[PDB]
Amino acid sequence: FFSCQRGYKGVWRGDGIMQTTCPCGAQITGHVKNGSMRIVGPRTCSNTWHGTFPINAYTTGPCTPSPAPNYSRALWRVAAEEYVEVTRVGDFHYVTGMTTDNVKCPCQVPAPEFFTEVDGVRLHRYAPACKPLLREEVTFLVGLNQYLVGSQLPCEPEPDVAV
Amino acid sequence: FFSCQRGYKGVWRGDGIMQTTCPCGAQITGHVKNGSMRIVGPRTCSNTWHGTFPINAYTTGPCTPSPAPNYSRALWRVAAEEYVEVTRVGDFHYVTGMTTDNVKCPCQVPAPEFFTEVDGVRLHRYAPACKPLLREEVTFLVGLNQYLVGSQLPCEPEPDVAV
Ligand SMILES: [Zn+2]
Ligand SMILES: [Zn+2]
Repeated sequence: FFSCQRGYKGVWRGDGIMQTTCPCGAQITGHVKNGSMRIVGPRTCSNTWHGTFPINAYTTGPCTPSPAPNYSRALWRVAAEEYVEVTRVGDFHYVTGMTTDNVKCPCQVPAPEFFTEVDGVRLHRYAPACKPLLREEVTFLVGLNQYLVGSQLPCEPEPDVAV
Repeated sequence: FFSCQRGYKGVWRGDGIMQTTCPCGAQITGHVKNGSMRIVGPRTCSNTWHGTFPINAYTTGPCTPSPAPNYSRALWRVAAEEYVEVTRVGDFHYVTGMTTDNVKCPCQVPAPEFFTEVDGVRLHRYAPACKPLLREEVTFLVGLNQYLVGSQLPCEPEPDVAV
């Protein structure tokens, strides 16, 4: 079969029993109580050993992923098949990449749970493949304004010169 | 729907037609002439846009991946289902992680093609699931000698500090 999917491990919102299937074919069960998920799976799957849960189109359950705000990068789906990469520096966020040049984009990042992917871990059951990320000489649209790649999001207060 | 696997892109040894399948379901064909690969795949698969080839148990064909030596890290299968992580610094290699404590390991690294994984890109058609990498207070073996995780391979000239 295929290699195992890099699973998610962190706080979950709402309790219950989560179900999913890893690309290696293994079925993984996550019992969520008080925000913590206990993993049950085959010794054959990597997620079992890491105590992680691979979120797929195969994932089932009532609980929701609740990622920590201190990620490095995230994949943000700003259209049905288009993404933008969000790089985090301290309290600020910068659009460091885009699947297409001139993609429209919101002026504020959402909560981590709204990202399709965070530091390599998928969080959504629905995720279109991600075309190559364009990180230079391209721009994104926030309303009617244009911003060169690498620009922090428009509605974010600029970092003062305190160092 | 599963995420696309990160595919290999680089020199191959031996010419012929390579065939494989991405976890996303896409069939991918790689045409190799003079160690170079032309990719034929669906616009729906990430490997198609990157012009990469996902090596799996579903991989078929006469060619062998021929990775570059300037890699940073790599998974080295040193048992049926055990791994050691290799980090490279210049011309030196260090066992920077392991699947289970006290794994017997060779004294020097092989050509990159013998690594199950190189910088997150699978190279082997056969790759058991990799358990969490123990990177602290654990040791590995080389013949009859024990080494603390982090030490460079015994059969390599040990450089001076500050070098
Ligand atoms: Zn698995
Ligand atoms: Zn694919």
